[PDB]
Amino acid sequence: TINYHELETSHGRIAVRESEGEGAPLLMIHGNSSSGAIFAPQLEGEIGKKWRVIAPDLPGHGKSTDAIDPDRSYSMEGYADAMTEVMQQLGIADAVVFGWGLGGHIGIEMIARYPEMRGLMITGTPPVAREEVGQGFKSGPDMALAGQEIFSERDVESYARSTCGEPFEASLLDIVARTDGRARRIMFEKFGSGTGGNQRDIVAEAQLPIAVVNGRDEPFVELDFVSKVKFGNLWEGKTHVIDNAGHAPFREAPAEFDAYLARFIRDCTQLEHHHHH
Ligand SMILES: CCCCCC(=O)N[C@H]1CCOC1=O
Repeated sequence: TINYHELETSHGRIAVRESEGEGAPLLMIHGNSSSGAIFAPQLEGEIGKKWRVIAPDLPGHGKSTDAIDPDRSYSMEGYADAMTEVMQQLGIADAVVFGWGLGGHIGIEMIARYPEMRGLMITGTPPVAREEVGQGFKSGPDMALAGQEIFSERDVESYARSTCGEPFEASLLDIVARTDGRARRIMFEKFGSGTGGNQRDIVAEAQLPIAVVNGRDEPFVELDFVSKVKFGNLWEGKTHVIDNAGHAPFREAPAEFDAYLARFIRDCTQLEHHHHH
């Protein structure tokens, strides 16, 4: 019952999946070398049955084309531009946004570009200034692949297994193998070059509700660091941790993840929130 269609955008042709839900819209943004197909549990499950879930593929990812201009598109801020253009074409100005990994960093960059965003949930994403990368992320061989252009077959498998967690499915290899490797290299370099907004300052100053939900056994993100990040309006007043999940709780522990996501959507769309400045 998923509505699949493609949009011609200034970045290239962007693939979009939409759930059947009549309720408030939720944009879900996938991570590095993934695709919106990863959000099957939300798209096809109870979240997507109630709310209008939109899960696009970033340029260079999934069923989208490679970027027309990699130098423009393949960066946290460039992806944020692309997603903002997608939402404009879909006529949706006030989505709640969920971002996974790279997708969470993209969501942070979207705050300035998508002013009627009703909330942002980030999973697998430490808001960090460029000089804080070592504090926010755990060092390791799979983390090292995040910025590597060319993946071998073994790289594809290792990266898919670590980023997606249990259960591994063969379809994941196809998603990761497709990714335009230039996107990994350029996005990583540009983060290091400080090309976009300072994410630490952005989340500290943002007035919209920001929710933080992670798997307890995160292999990429330093949860203690994340629990100390200053947020302007931290949803439910703390960062949340789900047992028996790692980098991808939305698929590893869907029931528990969906409880948080559903409640966040309810809060962001049913309660008053004020911008005092
Ligand atoms: C340069 C900092 C890391 C960039 C963000 C990133 O690539 N995060 C990956 C890690 C696992 O899944 C992702 O999307």
